[PDB]
Parts: sequence; structure tokens; C-alpha cells
Amino acid sequence: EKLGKLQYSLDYDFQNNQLLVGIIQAAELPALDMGGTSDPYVKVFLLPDKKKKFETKVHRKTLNPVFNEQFTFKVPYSELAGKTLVMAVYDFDRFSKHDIIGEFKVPMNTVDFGHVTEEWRDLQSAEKEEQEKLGDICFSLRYVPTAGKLTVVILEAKNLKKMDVGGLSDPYVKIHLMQNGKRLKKKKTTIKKNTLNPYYNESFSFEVPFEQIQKVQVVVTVLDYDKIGKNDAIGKVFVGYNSTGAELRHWSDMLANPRRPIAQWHTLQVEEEVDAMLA
Amino acid sequence: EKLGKLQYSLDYDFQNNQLLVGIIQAAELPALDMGGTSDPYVKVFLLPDKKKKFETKVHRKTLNPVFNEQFTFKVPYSELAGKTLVMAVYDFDRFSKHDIIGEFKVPMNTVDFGHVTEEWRDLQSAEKEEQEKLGDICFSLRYVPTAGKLTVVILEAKNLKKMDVGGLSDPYVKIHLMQNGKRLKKKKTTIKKNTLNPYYNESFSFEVPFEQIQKVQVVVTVLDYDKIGKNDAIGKVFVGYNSTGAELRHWSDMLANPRRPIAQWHTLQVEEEVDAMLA
Ligand SMILES: [Cl-]
Ligand SMILES: [Cl-]
Ligand SMILES: [Cl-]
Ligand SMILES: [Cl-]
Ligand SMILES: [Cl-]
Ligand SMILES: [Cl-]
Ligand SMILES: [Cl-]
Ligand SMILES: [Cl-]
Repeated sequence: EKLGKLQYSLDYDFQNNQLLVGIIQAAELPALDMGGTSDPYVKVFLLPDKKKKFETKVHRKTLNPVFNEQFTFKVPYSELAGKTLVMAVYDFDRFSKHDIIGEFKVPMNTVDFGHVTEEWRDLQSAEKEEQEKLGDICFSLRYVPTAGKLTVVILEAKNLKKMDVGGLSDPYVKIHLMQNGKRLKKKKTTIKKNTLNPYYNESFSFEVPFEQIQKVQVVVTVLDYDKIGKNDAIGKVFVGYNSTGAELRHWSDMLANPRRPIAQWHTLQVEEEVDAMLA
Repeated sequence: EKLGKLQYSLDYDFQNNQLLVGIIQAAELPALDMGGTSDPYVKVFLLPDKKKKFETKVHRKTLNPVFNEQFTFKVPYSELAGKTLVMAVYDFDRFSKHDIIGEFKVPMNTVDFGHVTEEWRDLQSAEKEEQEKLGDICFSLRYVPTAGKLTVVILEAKNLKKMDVGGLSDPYVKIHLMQNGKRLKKKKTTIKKNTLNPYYNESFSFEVPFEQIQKVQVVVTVLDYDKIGKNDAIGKVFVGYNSTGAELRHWSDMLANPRRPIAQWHTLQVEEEVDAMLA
């Protein structure tokens, strides 16, 4: 099955005890018949912990993307056995999908370290990818340059994780406007009870002058409401400064289409790893 | 004449007394040079400076590039009159074609500040672009990941500026391997006398382990030899970390084609402005 090639680099840096993964480029990706081209990007992670995933920038309308991106996994050399590098090429669109054009796995036991690995390898078929299920959140972003008004509409969520024993969840979403690690504003949606697919369609606005929009970050977190007890977050995602892949594309599209609300689905990630990226 | 559209943003930031220029995207670029498409990028400068230009990343094989890039010009509001913003869309080539697809000028006197300008405007015809003439330098880059060997071959130069009264120049080139503002190595070619188009074809090597190649910078400077007196640089250019446009493409191509020498012509820039970018 012809799915194209991926050029990558692999190297263990004994100095800083970290694995270096390079996503150079992909070639000959399958040509769509329902679209024409693809908006490819690569997710990079190490099994068995599909918690931490990295993403390349999403490339527009192409079957031969050149990424030139580097990623890092802090792992002690003596803990490499049992781990597998996964490089999945996704086809972007504003949906929850997970359209895996193809992928390439590299079991650490097949790698000759102490020498730099850099090569092309054919992409293999794959429908589902090892993923931690927390659900998807859907929201729209709209920015009016002149007025300096940022509008975030929390539309809906689906397949949320079950936070209530012998039940579902009581999901609510809160937004955090941030700038340089500093919390500028907070917002919270109403609470929906007993559901994994809440529908909100609640709009919120912020005042972000054009001279700042380029430095802020909008953090969206979905949590479960618990009357008697702590409200545990089920997952989060953020867009704006330093965001990557799909999140960066969402933010960019917003800036490219002033005055228009761009809606898009995002895959929720574990609160801990998203916080490290906002760090 | 159909040359495509450019979407840009313009705004004066009275807070930091600087002009903000945004190059969002271009559409319908004419299907020309290099076959089916082009490798577009935009040079941005404020006339009558002409000496300081900025460049967007070069986008591969496309007639509808989305840049999402921001640039800054520190200019006092009271010194804006008499200045013109120039946004020229070039088509990338490894030769010294300096081919302009189209351009769009914005005289400051036509801008209504105190309000964000963001729009599309058709590109206009243009052959030559206001340029400070210093000449072009041609060199090749080759990198061997495993061996950690970086090879720079100074091939030749052309149209060098005349540094000798009632004569031409006595050009020589020196290379600076840098890392984090720190000078790691130096190299110098032989000296060619009385010429504006010297031919060198001199090769040099550096030891840059794979775990560092991603952080170094190769600075190439062309100077005029003067026996009795100071050797004045005619111009320079650099590639690697933080390099942009054509320079970044050269560096990337090197990394994408290990073990192969990638040759390319570069337009020399004034020593002062290049140093500010290496700052
Ligand atoms: Cl293509
Ligand atoms: Cl690309
Ligand atoms: Cl690279
Ligand atoms: Cl939907
Ligand atoms: Cl293994
Ligand atoms: Cl293969
Ligand atoms: Cl593009
Ligand atoms: Cl933008």
C-alpha cells in the first residue's frame, strides 16, 4: 500500500540524557480524490506513554511537506528498552477525526545508538493511534483588529471522560486569557449535568489591543463539577503564542480572517503536559 | 496585469514608537518560473532606508502562501512622512535571479494610523527593487551527520562594490563559525586582486557534532584587501540559527540532503544590519 515516505533523524544525546527526534520531511503522500491535496503534520511520541505528544506545524495544500523540525524526549539511556518511537502523519481539517495518512514506528531495540540515524522509510497503514481518551472540545475564535476584541465561543464537547462513579460527568468549561505566564482574565461556562457530550454555545469576549494579540494565549479547560468535593479537570488545550500544530493553525486562521468566527475541534490533553508547554 | 493578491496589516504602536507590518498571505500568484508553481517569499522594507530588509520564510511549491509573519520598524511617529512601505513578493531560486513576482507600495501619507489597517491589495509589476548594491557571494554547504563535519566551499562572487579609487577591488572572503554569539572558528580565503568577480572555489571544514549543528551560525563576509590601511568589508550574509528567507532555505536544504553539497548565491547585505540580526 502506497502511503508515501518520511525522512527522520534519531540520536541519543548522552550529554543531556535525552532522545533527539528530527522530522525532516515527507514525500509522495497519497493524493486525495475528495480534496486534491492534504494539510499534513506529524505527531511524535514514545510508547507506552501516549500522554506526551508533539506536533509539527501544519503544512498547507501539499503532498511533499518539508518540516525541518526537532523534538526532545528526556529519557535515561537505561530506560530506553521497551519504548517505541511513533511518527504519525495526520491530515488536518477542523474536525475531531484523526485522519492518519500513514505512520512509522521505531522500536528502540532496532536502533543503533552511538551513531546518528537519518533516513527515509515508507509510511505504514494505521487507523487508530495510541491515544489517551479525554474527549474533544469545540470552540470558535474571532478577532477584530481595529476594535481589539477577541471573542471565544465555547460550542460543545464530546466523548468526555467519565468523572462520576456509576455515571457520566457534570462538565463545564473555563477560559484563561494569559500573557507571558500571567493570568489576565477568567471566564466560566454554565454547568451541564450527567453527560459526556455537553452543548454550550456560550460566547465570551476579551479586550486585547492589536499590539498584544500576538503575545497572548487562550487556555481552554474542561472540568467536572462536583458539589461535595474537588472539581477535577478532565483535560485542556491552548492556542496562541507558542501553540503548535492544530492549535497554532486555529489561531493563525483567526488572524488571517479578521471579523470572522473560525470554529474548530480540538483533542483534549492531560492537564499536566499542557501546563509544561505553557511553562 | 494579473499578478495575485497580498494580505497585510499595518499599525503604528505609539507605545513603543515602532511601525508594525504584518505579512499574512498572498493568493493567486501567477503560475510561473520553476514549473507548476513557485517558492514565494516576501521582502519587507521601509524606503528610503533601502539598506535594511526583512524576509519571510520561503514557502515551497505554492501560489497561495500563508505566512502569518510580523515585522517591526522603529521609527518616530514624527519621522514617518517621506517613508514608503515596500512589500515585494520574490520567487526563490539558487541562482542570482532576484526575480520579483509582484509588489505593493504603501506611502505613509496614504495611511490612516490610529486604526489598524488590514487588507488585500493586488500586486503590481516591478522588475528591479530598490537595492543597495554590494554584490553577490556564492558558496556551498555540506553536512555529514554521523561524522559531524560541516563543509563550506566559497565558490565565487560577482558585481562586488568598488573599494579601490580609480580601480576595482582586491576581494577576499572569511568565514566565522559561531554559536550563541560566541566565535568558535575562523577561516580566510586567498586574496584575488583587481576584480569585482573573483573566483575562489576554496573549501573549509569544521567539526560540529550532530547535537550542535542546530545551534551554530556560519557568517560569510567579503572584504577588500588593502596593504597600506584598513581592510573594509564590502558586505556579509549568514546562515543557520535565526537566519531567515533565502539564507534559512540554504541551511535547511543542507540539512535535508545529508552528504550532499548544496550551492547557492546570496545577496550581500551591509555589515551593520546583519550584525544586528546576529545580536
Ligand atoms: Cl505537492
Ligand atoms: Cl512544505
Ligand atoms: Cl532539519
Ligand atoms: Cl461538528
Ligand atoms: Cl525496545
Ligand atoms: Cl522502508
Ligand atoms: Cl503555505
Ligand atoms: Cl498572522
